[PDB]
Amino acid sequence: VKLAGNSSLCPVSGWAIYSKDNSIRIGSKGDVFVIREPFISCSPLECRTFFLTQGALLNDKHSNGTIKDRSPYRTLMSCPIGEVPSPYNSRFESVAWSASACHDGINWLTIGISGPDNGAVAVLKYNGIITDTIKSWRNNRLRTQESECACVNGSCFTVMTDGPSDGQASYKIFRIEKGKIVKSVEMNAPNYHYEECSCYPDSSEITCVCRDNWHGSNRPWVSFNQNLEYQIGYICSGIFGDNPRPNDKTGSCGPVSSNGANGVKGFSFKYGNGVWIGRTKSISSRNGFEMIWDPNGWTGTDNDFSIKQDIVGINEWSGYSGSFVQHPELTGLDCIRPCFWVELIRGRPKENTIWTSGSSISFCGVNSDTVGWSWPDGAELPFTID
Amino acid sequence: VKLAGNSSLCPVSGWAIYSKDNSIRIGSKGDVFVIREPFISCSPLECRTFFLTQGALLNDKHSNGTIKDRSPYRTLMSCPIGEVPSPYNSRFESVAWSASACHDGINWLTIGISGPDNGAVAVLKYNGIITDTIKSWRNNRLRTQESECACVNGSCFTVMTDGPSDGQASYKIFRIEKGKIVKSVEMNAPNYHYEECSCYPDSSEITCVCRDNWHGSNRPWVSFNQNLEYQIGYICSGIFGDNPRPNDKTGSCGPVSSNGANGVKGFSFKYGNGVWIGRTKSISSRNGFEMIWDPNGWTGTDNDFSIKQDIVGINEWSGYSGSFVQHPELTGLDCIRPCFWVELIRGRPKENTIWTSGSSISFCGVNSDTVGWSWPDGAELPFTID
Amino acid sequence: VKLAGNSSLCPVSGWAIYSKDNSIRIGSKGDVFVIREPFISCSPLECRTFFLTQGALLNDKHSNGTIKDRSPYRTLMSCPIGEVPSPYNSRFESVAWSASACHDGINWLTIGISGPDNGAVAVLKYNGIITDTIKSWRNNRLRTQESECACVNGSCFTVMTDGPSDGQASYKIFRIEKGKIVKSVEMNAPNYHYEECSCYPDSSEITCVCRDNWHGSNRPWVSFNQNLEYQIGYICSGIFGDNPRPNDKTGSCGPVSSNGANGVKGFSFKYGNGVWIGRTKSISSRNGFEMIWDPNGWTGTDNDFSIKQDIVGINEWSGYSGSFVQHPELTGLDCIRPCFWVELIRGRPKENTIWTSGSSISFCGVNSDTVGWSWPDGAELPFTID
Amino acid sequence: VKLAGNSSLCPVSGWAIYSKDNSIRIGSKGDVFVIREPFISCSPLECRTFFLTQGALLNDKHSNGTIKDRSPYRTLMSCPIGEVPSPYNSRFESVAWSASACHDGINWLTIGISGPDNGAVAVLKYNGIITDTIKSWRNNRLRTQESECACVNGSCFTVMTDGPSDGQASYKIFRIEKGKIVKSVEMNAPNYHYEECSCYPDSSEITCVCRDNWHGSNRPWVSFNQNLEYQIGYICSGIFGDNPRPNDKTGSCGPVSSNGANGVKGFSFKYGNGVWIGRTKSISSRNGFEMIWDPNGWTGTDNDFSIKQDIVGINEWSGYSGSFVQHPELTGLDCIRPCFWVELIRGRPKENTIWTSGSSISFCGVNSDTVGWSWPDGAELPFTID
Ligand SMILES: CC(=O)N[C@H]1[C@H]([C@H](O)[C@H](O)CO)OC(C(=O)O)=C[C@@H]1NC(=N)N
Ligand SMILES: CC(=O)N[C@H]1[C@H]([C@H](O)[C@H](O)CO)OC(C(=O)O)=C[C@@H]1NC(=N)N
Ligand SMILES: CC(=O)N[C@H]1[C@H]([C@H](O)[C@H](O)CO)OC(C(=O)O)=C[C@@H]1NC(=N)N
Ligand SMILES: CC(=O)N[C@H]1[C@H]([C@H](O)[C@H](O)CO)OC(C(=O)O)=C[C@@H]1NC(=N)N
Ligand SMILES: *[C@@H]1O[C@H](CO)[C@@H](O)[C@H](O)[C@H]1NC(C)=O
Ligand SMILES: *[C@@H]1O[C@H](CO)[C@@H](O)[C@H](O)[C@H]1NC(C)=O
Ligand SMILES: *[C@@H]1O[C@H](CO)[C@@H](O)[C@H](O)[C@H]1NC(C)=O
Ligand SMILES: *[C@@H]1O[C@H](CO)[C@@H](O)[C@H](O)[C@H]1NC(C)=O
Ligand SMILES: *[C@@H]1O[C@H](CO)[C@@H](O)[C@H](O)[C@H]1NC(C)=O
Ligand SMILES: *[C@@H]1O[C@H](CO)[C@@H](O)[C@H](O)[C@H]1NC(C)=O
Ligand SMILES: *[C@@H]1O[C@H](CO)[C@@H](O)[C@H](O)[C@H]1NC(C)=O
Ligand SMILES: *[C@@H]1O[C@H](CO)[C@@H](O)[C@H](O)[C@H]1NC(C)=O
Ligand SMILES: *[C@H]1O[C@H](CO)[C@@H](O)[C@H](O)[C@H]1NC(C)=O
Ligand SMILES: *[C@H]1O[C@H](CO)[C@@H](O)[C@H](O)[C@H]1NC(C)=O
Ligand SMILES: *[C@H]1O[C@H](CO)[C@@H](O)[C@H](O)[C@H]1NC(C)=O
Ligand SMILES: *[C@H]1O[C@H](CO)[C@@H](O)[C@H](O)[C@H]1NC(C)=O
Ligand SMILES: [Ca+2]
Ligand SMILES: [Ca+2]
Ligand SMILES: [Ca+2]
Ligand SMILES: [Ca+2]
Repeated sequence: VKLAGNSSLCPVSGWAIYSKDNSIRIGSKGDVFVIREPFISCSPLECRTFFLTQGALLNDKHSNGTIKDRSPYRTLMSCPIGEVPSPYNSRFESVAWSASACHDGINWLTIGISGPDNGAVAVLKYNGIITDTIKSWRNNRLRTQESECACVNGSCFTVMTDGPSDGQASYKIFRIEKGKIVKSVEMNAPNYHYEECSCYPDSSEITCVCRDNWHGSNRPWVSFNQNLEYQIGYICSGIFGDNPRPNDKTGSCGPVSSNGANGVKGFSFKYGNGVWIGRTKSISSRNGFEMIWDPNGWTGTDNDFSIKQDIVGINEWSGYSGSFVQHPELTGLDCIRPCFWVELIRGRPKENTIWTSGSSISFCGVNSDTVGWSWPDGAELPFTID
Repeated sequence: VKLAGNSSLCPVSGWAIYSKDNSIRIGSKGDVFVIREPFISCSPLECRTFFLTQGALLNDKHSNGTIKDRSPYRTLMSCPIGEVPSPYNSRFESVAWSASACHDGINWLTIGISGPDNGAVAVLKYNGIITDTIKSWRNNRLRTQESECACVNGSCFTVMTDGPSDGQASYKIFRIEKGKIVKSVEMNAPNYHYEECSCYPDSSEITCVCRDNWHGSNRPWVSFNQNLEYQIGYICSGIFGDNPRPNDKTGSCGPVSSNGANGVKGFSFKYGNGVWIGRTKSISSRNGFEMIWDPNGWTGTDNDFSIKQDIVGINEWSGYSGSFVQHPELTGLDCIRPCFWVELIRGRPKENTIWTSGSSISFCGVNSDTVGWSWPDGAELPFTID
Repeated sequence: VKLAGNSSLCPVSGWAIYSKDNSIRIGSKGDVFVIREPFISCSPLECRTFFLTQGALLNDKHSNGTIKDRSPYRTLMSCPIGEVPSPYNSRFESVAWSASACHDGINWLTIGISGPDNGAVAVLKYNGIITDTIKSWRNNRLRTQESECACVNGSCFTVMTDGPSDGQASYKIFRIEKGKIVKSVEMNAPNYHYEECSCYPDSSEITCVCRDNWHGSNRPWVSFNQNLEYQIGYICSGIFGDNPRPNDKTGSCGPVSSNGANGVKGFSFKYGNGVWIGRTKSISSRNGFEMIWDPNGWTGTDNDFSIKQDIVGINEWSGYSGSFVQHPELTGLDCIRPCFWVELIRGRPKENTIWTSGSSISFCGVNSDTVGWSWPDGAELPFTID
Repeated sequence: VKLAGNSSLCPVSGWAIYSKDNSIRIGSKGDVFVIREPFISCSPLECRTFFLTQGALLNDKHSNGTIKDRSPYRTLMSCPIGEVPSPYNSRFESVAWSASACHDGINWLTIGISGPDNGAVAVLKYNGIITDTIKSWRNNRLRTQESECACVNGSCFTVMTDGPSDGQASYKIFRIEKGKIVKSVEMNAPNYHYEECSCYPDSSEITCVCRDNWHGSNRPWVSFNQNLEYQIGYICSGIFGDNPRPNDKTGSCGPVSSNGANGVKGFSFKYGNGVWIGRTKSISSRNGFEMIWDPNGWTGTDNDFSIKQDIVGINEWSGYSGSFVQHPELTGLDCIRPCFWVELIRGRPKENTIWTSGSSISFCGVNSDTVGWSWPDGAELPFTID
């Protein structure tokens, strides 16, 4: 049966640890894929870990130069949550160097972008069967969420970006039914920059928190209903969400130009005028991670918060993060549960190796007692292959 | 429920990438079978990758001399599409150095040919249970499709060849029900040569595009109905389909003797008087791959085409190719979807190794935007074992 | 359907061997997790082996320093009984350095304790979904059974400990329904010490046999009904159950202070005034294992027994042991079958390696002919990595 | 539904190849169990390969001294037919150095014998749950079929042996229902020797062809009905079935004392007064294998045959062989199909290695065209570990 998506988000006071795979530690001897850009998505029965492979195993010579973002060898694959991405336990999804996946209640939807940087094609699959296609319309690295898409009342929604990563680009919202695109709208967003959106369903509508790689150290957001009537803006909080970023001063409801160039994929959960910000602890590199509750952060511009929860220590490597949700028809709850994952990147450019990969931790939002701690990657680099 | 097979082929303007396994790259460290002659076939539930193993793993000493075509150690096995052929994730099918497989809607049919070159026996299995047998009738390397068989209204059809590979041989069409041969007809084809046919269902009838190893650089074809009433001929197009071949001149509706000796397994889709030819880019070796749409290529002899789509680059290794189809009762579409796979051969005779193996890419025919690119094997030879 | 848990324990005269995984022997070359604290639990369909990983494989550098009890890399995972804990065949359960699991008849309940030693959090999952949480209330290493919990008429029960391991601590019994804590009671037990309880259902009530790490070489027990009305005491037998321990003299119904400090996790089955004691053969280290039937051992203090069955030889390594049960709705029997497992620890501190791990054997209680023997670990240390 | 077992054996003129695993060749690099005594058994859904592990992998140090027959580390495990016995794809069955397994139509029955040579215990499991037990009654290596048991109308039947292997021993037939022994009869067989019986169902009755290790180069047989009313005798054929054996002279209906000491496990199918003998090609060692049809071999004593089919070449290693059957409710046929497997032993005592193991081939009896050939093991010894 289709996921309704009409209920609100569950009240959350803390984040309980859900999964840890230990990919790089196990990959030291085991047959584990060299991956990056992992994300979690749930069906009514199970939650799966999606990831973009480099078509190579850890501690093997083919992992050479895997800092490279896009190649013909990259494939989207999935394994059960908390397990290592192995050739022996992973399910093939698509050929992709950029990806998105979600379950509507009946079947899996996957989106796999492959091809040249000037003509990339998104291949849409519903239950493993190709159902539609989208070509790059700006001929400049067609790219998508790198996290799960959002589904409401039988439709699934995604955001795609085409154009430069250091200037004004083109941003489109898609409405997809049974793997077929039924509607799409280009966003009227001058001076905005949307990339790698973390989108979640809330009260029959979708909220995406994205990455401004152009000139924003705070995060851009986009909200829309099923007809794709959207709103745009930035998170106003003085507690900035991207990386790199400045120190916490007064925030802006437009793009914070200071330390605005570059970025990292992230997420945030809106609760009225308040926001749950997940961010790196460091302001200059991808190190550490923390959940922060700013009761006025979504619309207000000050740098105040009432809750901080440690996830990864200041001196430990982190990386990508993203939102996922668990629906009522999975949990039995009457609200939509917010969860998140964190990618822990190891290797290049920061470490003296020939390779780049990442493992994953995940947390779910509860309304009971929790604790801050550091759950780092734990691998001892360099490897035999280095 | 049985596959009907009464509908036409879906209109196709381009080919979207469906799967890539990265077998040789992963096999560098992982436990991956040394294979050749892979093919894809689909049930109403899933698509599987079939392959002929050499009974040995990559980067192991037992892969020595695996350029050899036929041995007692070769077995037909299958794994899910896009996954690596591993001993830990593959299903055993038959003991075979030549194979064919297809799903009638209810159960899998596999055909496995093993035995001596002068008395080979095809073992037919329906749902894993031996249901029939065929002995070599010319005592000269009984061989079959190396791709999937075609099924229409509860029957499945195959083509087998017995005799020389550089002269006139014997060619038989088989009709199989629930694993048992109910009818067979020898083809009256003097001056023709049929080997390794790629067969597909279309409007309650079967079209096979095969390999003329004798004296044909263009491809032979055979069409038949359920009663095995057949027609024979060659693809008339001036864009020649086999490898090795000449340059593109005026074609013939008989065998093109020029560069006619030897060959490679291939496929083609008939659309009225038009043909979708898949072929190597090189004319002298198994390198590159491209899809070409000749609107008049099936019956006309000129060398004109209106669409060319790149699949594998001119300098990159390719190999075998074959057709597969997805039926309406799998896709939900009202037509039969044409797809294809490409084997990418690495090692002997062209490379300085002790072994020979191949990985696989696959594409499905869509009527929306697509792109040409190169999706090569990607392995760095020689291996530690060499 | 829910497990009733109203029937008695089956009469047992001997213990038949149920499973042996050979983890360390296979882990010498294979990809097997470095584990400790394994336990078995059964659903109405299957029995599974639960275990706490160190997030590393055997014979790999990441197994360095795995004598360490608690880390952020430890995860609770399960595989089918008798199989090796491998990344390729194991199911992820929780992030935990202390664990408990049980099936109520409908779904799995897992309890995973992770976090700092002064703020640890137990994460409760029902069918893989977080359903509740418990924080450390003494801020001193919140710890649980390391064996399966007990379930009766739709509820599941566990025991947790918080405080010192060489003095008076705090002990709580929990009643859990569908993953949610519905009732909890702190035990009024001055001069008692409860740790790592082996709990089993018997006649709609629960009996736990635990570990007194403080000052007891005999084992403490706690019995309770569904409303958590409990009784406390020690096993009176002169045949002492813990390790280290003294020689067999007259026992006490209170804690036997002699050789009382430290300990090991164990189990015992009450049959009226009689007890089935499972214990190490050695009195100073974790070596050997034996089942002993003392017809008066539960309430009487003498050192007499009528049955002794050998399990592991005196010179062979053992370790943890625990109870598990098989219910009527699994076996078809009209009573609850008692079974047990034994962890066989190899490596540090007793062996010259960089690592510590354990394999597992298991036995079930039958009322027919059996035999004593030694089923040791069988691995030849040190390993290549040492 | 229960297997009826009332129908006759299918008429067989030849043997088509069913499976080949290539265990030792793949085990050279892959993680494959060191095994011996493999056998095949089928349920109404699938056929499985059962095998006795040594609790160690090939090309690992723990495979040292695996020529040893009985240890505490040996376990009975099963994997799907034609697949390699791997820790990642195998199901655990029992702890055993002697085994038997069969499916009654509803659930699997396994028999696992472990323990000391003077007190061994057979542990009976039905659907993975211990249901009964048998102790050694002669205190001299209690041993069983090493092949599948036979099932008729809801009961399953086995043969066990206790006593010396070079003199008169004790032989018992068991009738088992739902894992419980309901009847057993000791065979009145003075001057006979029964070991490692291959038993099959035929017309509501069971025929076992066994091994005379004492003084018989021809094979002993035992037939019985469901009430265990038995007949005993030897295969009269002048074509002797065991190994070692003499040359083919006139046979005896009693034990052929000439070259009678020692032996190997085998099988034979009775068809009236005729017999399908499977045997090694060599008369002094375990080399080669062949199927021979003697139309008068069961009751007549001459050395004539009308069909010989090659299976393994004279210079290639063989080993154990055994019968298996496929029932009507699996095949859809109205008769019981006879099949067989062959173990191909490699290593000690005949080869310069530290280990001993075996791979497996299997054939099923068809009434259509077949071929003789050699399907050897194919591994190149010694291994890196030697
Ligand atoms: C499609 C693509 O190449 N996306 C890039 C991403 C991107 O370049 C930035 O957002 C700027 O546009 O950068 C990063 C990154 O780690 O910052 C990795 C992503 N790699 C992959 N998704 N494979
Ligand atoms: C049955 C058999 O040996 N088929 C051969 C095939 C064949 O020799 C040619 O078509 C000429 O007859 O050649 C090739 C080839 O790569 O050209 C591989 C096939 N190998 C395997 N299918 N194993
Ligand atoms: C939670 C925790 O650290 N438990 C410890 C346990 C414990 O220290 C003693 O019972 C004393 O309190 O000791 C041992 C032990 O081998 O004795 C291992 C356990 N390790 C793990 N369960 N990981
Ligand atoms: C139970 C047992 O040890 N059975 C032995 C078997 C036996 O010794 C002979 O039949 C003589 O009694 O010999 C052989 C053999 O290869 O000849 C292997 C078997 N090994 C195993 N089944 N593990
Ligand atoms: C969710 O959908 C159901 C079924 O349509 C309906 O009962 C309910 O109103 C929706 N939830 C909310 C919170 O409106
Ligand atoms: C990686 O690639 C670089 C250059 O492409 C080369 O110099 C180096 O040797 C490679 N390293 C390995 C381990 O293959
Ligand atoms: C396919 O078979 C169905 C059922 O027999 C029938 O409705 C239809 O006519 C067939 N399709 C075509 C295109 O004729
Ligand atoms: C492969 O075989 C050839 C001859 O058969 C031999 O000379 C060579 O050493 C072998 N190579 C390996 C790696 O086993
Ligand atoms: C077990 O529960 C069933 C169903 O409620 C009941 O028949 C029975 O009384 C209980 N068993 C015992 C031993 O009381
Ligand atoms: C283990 O760690 C110690 C110190 O932490 C170090 O000296 C040693 O080299 C390590 N051993 C291995 C095999 O990594
Ligand atoms: C097999 O059993 C069925 C059902 O009892 C019966 O029809 C038949 O007589 C039996 N088969 C034979 C060959 O007697
Ligand atoms: C095997 O064992 C023997 C003696 O038990 C020993 O001499 C030899 O070194 C061992 N070999 C290996 C490879 O472990
Ligand atoms: C979509 O589903 C049903 C039927 O189309 C409709 O009643 C429901 O309100 C719609 N979902 C929404 C509005 O989210
Ligand atoms: C075969 O199936 C049915 C019943 O035999 C028949 O009606 C149908 O037309 C046949 N299939 C064809 C002609 O493709
Ligand atoms: C709990 O289950 C049912 C319904 O609540 C009740 O009848 C039964 O007696 C209770 N279980 C017990 C007392 O163990
Ligand atoms: C056993 O099964 C049924 C019911 O007990 C009986 O009718 C049948 O004849 C028996 N099976 C035999 C005789 O093989
Ligand atoms: Ca930015
Ligand atoms: Ca040719
Ligand atoms: Ca103690
Ligand atoms: Ca003999």
